[PDB]
Amino acid sequence: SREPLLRVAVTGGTHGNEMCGVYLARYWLQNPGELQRPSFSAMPVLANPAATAACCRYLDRDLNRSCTLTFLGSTATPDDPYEVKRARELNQLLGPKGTGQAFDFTLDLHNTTANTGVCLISESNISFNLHLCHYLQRQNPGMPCRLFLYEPAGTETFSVESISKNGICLAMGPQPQGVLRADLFSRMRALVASILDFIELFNQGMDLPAFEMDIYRNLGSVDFPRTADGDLAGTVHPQLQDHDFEPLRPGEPIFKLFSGEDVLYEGDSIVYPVFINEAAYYEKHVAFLKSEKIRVTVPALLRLTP
Amino acid sequence: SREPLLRVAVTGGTHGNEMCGVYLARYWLQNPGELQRPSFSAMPVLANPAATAACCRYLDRDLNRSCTLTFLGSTATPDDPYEVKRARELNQLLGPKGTGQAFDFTLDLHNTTANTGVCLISESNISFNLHLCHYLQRQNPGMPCRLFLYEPAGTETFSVESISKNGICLAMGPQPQGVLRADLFSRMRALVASILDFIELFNQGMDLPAFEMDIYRNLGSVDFPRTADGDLAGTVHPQLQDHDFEPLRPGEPIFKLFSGEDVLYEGDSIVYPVFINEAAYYEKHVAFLKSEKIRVTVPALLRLTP
Ligand SMILES: CC(=O)N[C@@H](CS[C@@H](Cl)CCl)C(=O)O
Ligand SMILES: CC(=O)N[C@@H](CS[C@@H](Cl)CCl)C(=O)O
Ligand SMILES: [Cl-]
Ligand SMILES: [Cl-]
Ligand SMILES: [Cl-]
Ligand SMILES: [Cl-]
Ligand SMILES: [Zn+2]
Ligand SMILES: [Zn+2]
Repeated sequence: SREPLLRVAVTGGTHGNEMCGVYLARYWLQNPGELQRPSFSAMPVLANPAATAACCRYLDRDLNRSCTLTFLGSTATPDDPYEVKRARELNQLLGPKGTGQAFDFTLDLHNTTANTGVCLISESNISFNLHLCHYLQRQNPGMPCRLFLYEPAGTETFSVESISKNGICLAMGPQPQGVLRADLFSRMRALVASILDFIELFNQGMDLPAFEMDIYRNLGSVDFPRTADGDLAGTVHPQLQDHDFEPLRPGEPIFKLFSGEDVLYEGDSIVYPVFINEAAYYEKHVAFLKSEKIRVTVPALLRLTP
Repeated sequence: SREPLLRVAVTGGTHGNEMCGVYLARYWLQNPGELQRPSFSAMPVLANPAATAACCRYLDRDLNRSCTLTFLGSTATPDDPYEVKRARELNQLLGPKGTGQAFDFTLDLHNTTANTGVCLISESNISFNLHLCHYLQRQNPGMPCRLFLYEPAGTETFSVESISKNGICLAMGPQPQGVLRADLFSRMRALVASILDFIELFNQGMDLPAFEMDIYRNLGSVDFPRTADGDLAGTVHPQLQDHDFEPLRPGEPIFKLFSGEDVLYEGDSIVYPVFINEAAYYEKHVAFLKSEKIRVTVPALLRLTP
């Protein structure tokens, strides 16, 4: 029988310069009304305080690559990276990751400089999460709302939502870092209201019929064309730029070198590039990500089994 | 009689995270060919080295607000801001500002997160500079190429181009910081080639007939709606966002508060907002800039007077 989700968090500011998250967090800390539902209330949290204030992605280490049980379970020192110190505080608050104490759910807000529009990033295929995406699609006709599935290859998970029993990132782009677009703030806000609505109904005992949907499963990344120096030698090609989620046949151009030469996609088959030309992924050696567009079957989530 | 411009510089990377400049600079340092013209060669320079590498705007102080004669003429200490140390090195190289030693001309490259497209920022109305903009307009039909006139209210000038006898910024947006768009890199590159072409002809003794053009003269800025805390209380309104250089009548909306309320433009007459929602201007308390669209007469620049 269905367990209601009662300890629910919404984290903004995991990256200090992704502004929808940041300003929603700050706002709700002052104005928690809109996070109240009948069966539960979602705790608003500003994930990376120091970064949010310096308005940069991270101080010492990406907070969202810092929540492995190794990191979390390690022994303090003087000069642990700030984000490691902070990760542990989030473990204290939302976890401990892996224990029965952890939150029921974390909704983690993000912005991107890629043209992804609305995208939910999920680290497993737990049906709850696909039912959720699907609820969002139904509530917003004609607005795309896509699911990026990024399972961990290893066993170690790294992200802030990985701390709670379940979780998911709401990613929205394009937006420059340090820039708050009114249209995106308000659309994030609405989608968050809707995600909370969803959880209300789930808790209320709502039947969620099995269904089918297309999703986007990570195949791994592609780095920028580089000089032996490890420097850029070109950038995302004009015909790829801004076309996240659209199909990339082999033989099509993906980069343009400074020397004027087109670079071409070499691969077995058609893929779906996602997070094309994200500011933050330059250092992570990632010009974009390769996904396969599959169609999965999502089991029903019922109050009672039949 | 006309003096040729012979010591000419192109600075990129004044802000470490504005990428067209940065990658053009790095490129030319390796590939100086395309900066050679018959009568002169332009020296490529990476303006802010430390910032360019940390990929941020500035380390201690905006390099482009750090070239006043006070700063330049001040006495070293241990803990002068890095950009002040660096400003002085640029004075050594391109100046000294105000002396007969200084460069003939500095072309200073910039990117913006506002939707300005191609914009030349000039700190005086020296006809050379308007003749230049005008040359750019003629060479690129249908592509807007606008002149933002930002005279110094005081006497003290602050920018990197202010060091050379004359100079001008080439600004192009929109682009997120830390993101290099291929279309913008290459269009900057072409426009730079063209600016050098211009100087070639000027040096060759070319007659530049008097003419008339519209320009955009600064009237000052408008800050974001703020909480008494000095925090944001809203952002650029959806109908203003992305509409740089287009007219703002009074009574039209300029902000949208988080509380849902439209803020309205209050002023004497129609203005032309420029650099709407630039990441970097959040701390400088500037949501956008007000300009008046005037039509000036530009004197001829002839080889011989008639
Ligand atoms: C560019 C950016 O800050 N977007 C987030 C997305 S969430 C993560 Cl669970 C998987 Cl990639 C990230 O890159 O960390
Ligand atoms: C946002 C940005 O980095 N653009 C430059 C423009 S040039 C300056 Cl001469 C007058 Cl505003 C600046 O703001 O410094
Ligand atoms: Cl993109
Ligand atoms: Cl559903
Ligand atoms: Cl804008
Ligand atoms: Cl002309
Ligand atoms: Zn993020
Ligand atoms: Zn700049």
